[PDB]
Amino acid sequence: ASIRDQLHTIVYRYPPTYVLSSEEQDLVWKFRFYLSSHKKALTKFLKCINWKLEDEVTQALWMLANWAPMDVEDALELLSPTFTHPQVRKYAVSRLAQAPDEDLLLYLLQLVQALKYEDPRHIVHLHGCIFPANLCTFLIQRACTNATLANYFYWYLSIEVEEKQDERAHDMYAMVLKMFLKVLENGNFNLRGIFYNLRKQRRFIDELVKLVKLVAKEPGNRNKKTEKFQKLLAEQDMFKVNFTNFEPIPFPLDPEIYITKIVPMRTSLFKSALMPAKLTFVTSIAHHEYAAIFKHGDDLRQDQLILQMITLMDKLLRRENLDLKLTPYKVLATSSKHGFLQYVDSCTVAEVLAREGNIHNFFRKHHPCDNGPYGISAEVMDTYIKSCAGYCVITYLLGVGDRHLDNLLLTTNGKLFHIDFGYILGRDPKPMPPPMKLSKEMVEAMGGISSEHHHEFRKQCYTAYLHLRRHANVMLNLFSLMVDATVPDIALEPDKAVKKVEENLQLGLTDEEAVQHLQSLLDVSITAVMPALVEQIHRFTQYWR
Amino acid sequence: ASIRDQLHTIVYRYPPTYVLSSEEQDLVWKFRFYLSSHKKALTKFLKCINWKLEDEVTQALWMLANWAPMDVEDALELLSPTFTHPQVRKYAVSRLAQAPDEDLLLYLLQLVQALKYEDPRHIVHLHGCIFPEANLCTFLIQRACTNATLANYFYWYLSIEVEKQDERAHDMYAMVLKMFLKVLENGNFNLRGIFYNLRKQRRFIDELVKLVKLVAKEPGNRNKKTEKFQKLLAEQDMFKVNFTNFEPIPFPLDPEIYITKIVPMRTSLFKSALMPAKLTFVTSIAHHEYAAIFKHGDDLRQDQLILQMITLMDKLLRRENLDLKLTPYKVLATSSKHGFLQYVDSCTVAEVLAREGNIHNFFRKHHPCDNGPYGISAEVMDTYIKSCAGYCVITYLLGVGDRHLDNLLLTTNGKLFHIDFGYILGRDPKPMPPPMKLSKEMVEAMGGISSEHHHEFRKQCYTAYLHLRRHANVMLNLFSLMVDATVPDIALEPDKAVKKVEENLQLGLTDEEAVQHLQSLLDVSITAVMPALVEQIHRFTQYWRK
Ligand SMILES: CC(=O)/N=c1/[nH]c(C)c(-c2ccc(Cl)c(S(=O)(=O)NCCO)c2)s1
Ligand SMILES: CC(=O)/N=c1/[nH]c(C)c(-c2ccc(Cl)c(S(=O)(=O)NCCO)c2)s1
Repeated sequence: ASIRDQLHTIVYRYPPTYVLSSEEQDLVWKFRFYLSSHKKALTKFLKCINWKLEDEVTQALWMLANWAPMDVEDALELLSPTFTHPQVRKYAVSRLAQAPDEDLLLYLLQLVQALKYEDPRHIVHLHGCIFPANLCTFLIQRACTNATLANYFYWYLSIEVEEKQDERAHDMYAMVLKMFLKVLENGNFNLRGIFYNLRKQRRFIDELVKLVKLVAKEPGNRNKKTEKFQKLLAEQDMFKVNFTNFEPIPFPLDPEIYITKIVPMRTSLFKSALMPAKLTFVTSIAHHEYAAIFKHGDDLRQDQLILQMITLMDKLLRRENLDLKLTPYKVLATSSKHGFLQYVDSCTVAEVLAREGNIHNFFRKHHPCDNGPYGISAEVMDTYIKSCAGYCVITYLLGVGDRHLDNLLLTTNGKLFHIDFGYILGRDPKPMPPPMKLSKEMVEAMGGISSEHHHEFRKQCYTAYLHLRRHANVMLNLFSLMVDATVPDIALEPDKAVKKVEENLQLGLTDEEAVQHLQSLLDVSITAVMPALVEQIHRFTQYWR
Repeated sequence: ASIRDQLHTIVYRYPPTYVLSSEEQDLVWKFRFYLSSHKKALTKFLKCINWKLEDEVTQALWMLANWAPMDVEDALELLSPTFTHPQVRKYAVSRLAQAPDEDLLLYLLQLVQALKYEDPRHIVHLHGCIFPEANLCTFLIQRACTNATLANYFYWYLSIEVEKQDERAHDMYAMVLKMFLKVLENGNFNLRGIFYNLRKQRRFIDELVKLVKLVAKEPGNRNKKTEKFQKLLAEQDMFKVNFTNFEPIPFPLDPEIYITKIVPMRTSLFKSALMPAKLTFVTSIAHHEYAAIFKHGDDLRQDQLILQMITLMDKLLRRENLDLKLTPYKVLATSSKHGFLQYVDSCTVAEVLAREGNIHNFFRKHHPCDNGPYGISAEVMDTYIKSCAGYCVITYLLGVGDRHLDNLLLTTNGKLFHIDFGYILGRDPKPMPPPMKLSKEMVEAMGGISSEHHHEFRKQCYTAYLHLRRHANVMLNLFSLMVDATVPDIALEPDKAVKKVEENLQLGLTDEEAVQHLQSLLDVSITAVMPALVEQIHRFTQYWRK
């Protein structure tokens, strides 16, 4: 038949979390031998057979080895806690190895979570071998090959190692890190090198933290505190590291860039309540400054997960040839309670309005074109619309709550981005989120409800939503892996978190239905936002008396 | 060939009238000549060439004469004021000749309008032909005499037109009626029969007009006026025509039915200030009784156009097989300020809501089923949903205004329909009309926005819309012929009227987009109507403030 081919298509090439496939799976089995169309199919096949029969397992194992090779994302699904079997786990690891380093890095965070699911005895044995294949051996081998990987891997392990089930995973992660440092210490010249560099980073942060704690103890309003901060950095050999000069250190935030000194005067502290510094650094090359922020008191693991998410979505959209000019900025955590964040030069939307009446005035000031469209250079408008679309959709998919003018920022080229992703998957302090988050001023920024640009924005949202809908599996698989993740919003209900993103993605609906649905959310949110729209609705209510 | 075809196929199918692509028109020519396969192409083809000079015009007629024959609708487009040329009008009329009588019956209003479009010389020649001293007017006459129902309608449309460039058009209309009547008198027996029938009808109408004038005269309250009315009916010789019995006349509002007499005891009178009367008539056969309304206040030319449009749309939908179970009651205007309306048994919603707290109760009273989706039988519920769907869509395209709960009535059966059309094409006494018209109570009748019936209802509107979009052209041509019509609402911005319906049609949108647009309109209308949805909006507005 031909109908048969299509019912199968819905099943192998639609949803990954679905345990849905039920008996149809048995039907899948028959075609399975004749045609394993694709990799997507392999992931689906694996789900149905395993537990019941040893002989059935033998046939499946042979089937998997023969099978057309799976794509990496599916590999993540395999590393998931759902699949117990060692051979499938090994196969999943083989898939990862084949993948290029940069892609391997993007996932890395999940791979560390994945570590929890890999059997403990592999890890105890490996330890046994080092003191008086399996994935953890794989992560260490790969981590050693590449310095940047070594660096993130080290930072992720260390975040886990500091102070019920916490005990089992902590001992195990601790085991992993000790092994990693010991492999580097022995390794050769390049590995020894990696080890020294980390030693340096660790030392630098500790002193940086010490200085920060002194600043907090010292009393004053922010400015008095900041002046004090400037003074400490300039103070030579109060600290183990001298902040005005040091030996070059690959930035922990970015491993690629060494730093030299810090400039005491260029350091500010932020308006936000928990006060984080901007710092500047010089860099090893040509003296170029870098800045990052550094944050005194918060666990950023949540922020890093969301940013990875935004980075990933952006990568996917870009291959599709959609650039929404999203800015994913680097975060890392250090310890829980400190990290860095990349600094983007921007003005907070609230600052822009306070300081320039409206967004347009501010853009116009930076990029005047007499000729169009708002007396603002066309490209800036374009980037602003695109950033807006990218963010509504991503904020919506990732269920990001708690946005405000302090929260959004702008750039001088136009882009908008978000910040401070403390509320995730629809947690909001408030009782009633709008489903889509657009400030009145942002809508006005587009020249109101009826403008060419507003239409461009909605068109753009639908397209972006549709593309993400298509590339579901990867995000769902990364979330599947973040169940026991120690990200607070996920921690409230582990299970519901994966389900929530799936619900937002709206995979059930047909494409025409999904666009209509999205349109509906945008519309309620925008009507609520505009006052003219609200008075007009009152008028319609009134019309029936 | 390959890529040039798609743009061809788009232009023939997609726009109803286009200024655009004048260079495109000249581009089509080269490949127009050759394809010449399908008729809808022909319509677009004629448009370009005539502004273009004369020697190509004669070539185009050979092209025209040969081209695959048009469907009737495209021809109403050619009778347009837009195309002046005489040979095409022959072609258009030959096209009309082909139409079965029922189709001509539908387009009649528009055809009488098409008379306003020249040539006067055609009328005067025919006048000179029957007086002391095929082609359009002749066609209409010859056609009218062929069939009696056709003749009736033709008479009443002519009749109303005759009762600084308007006077000359009036005068022309007058000649056409007198000719039509003289043809009937000189007629073989059947014509004479039709003629005698028309006379009977008028004599009758005028006696009833007098009677109404006498009932209107009294200062006494409405209840006192009904009583007076009944008495005027019960006494014969009061009028040249006696109302308690007369020789069977074919009902003027519906030609087929014959009426013996009005029944006086059953006569009732309506609430509106200008005070309409409801009359029961006796049919000639089997003592069937037919109810009608006769209205003394205003010309129903507006109301009748709308009902034509509704009937038209219904037919299209049902031809795509969408019984949205509309109820297009018949309307005829006798003259400006008197009319007849098919009465259909109905309870106004406002009435239904006082009589019953809710619409569900009402429906439940008339068709219970314990297993029913609600207390109600499933068929009633489905029909109600459909009727709503049809009516929102139609109201939206038509920019019908003034809807209130007295304006829309409900049948025991469940069909919902709107009755009154004072305000049209977005004219509304009120300043900000909802784009879609739903009573809050109508939505509740669907079981609310989460309820599935509501979802089905919405699905129904979208498809109704999609289909109607497809037969865009027939409506457009009709309205283009109604430009000089004398409906008050067209008259204020007569040129702009057609454009207003065209905006409602959103022809520019692709189908997915169209639906989206309509969805937006539904949404606003419903949210305004529901107090819970406004509350939600209210909390949302609260979010950004602080
Ligand atoms: C002027 C300016 O604020 N430039 C910045 N570019 C970026 C990426 C900033 C940033 C990123 C993350 C965080 Cl967590 C912060 S924060 O100011 O430390 N917390 C804000 C809570 O409302 C600030 S701030
Ligand atoms: C109201 C009722 O019970 N049955 C009816 N069925 C029909 C088609 C009605 C109708 C149609 C057109 C008009 Cl114009 C009217 S009307 O009641 O005469 N005009 C309303 C306010 O002045 C009533 S009324």
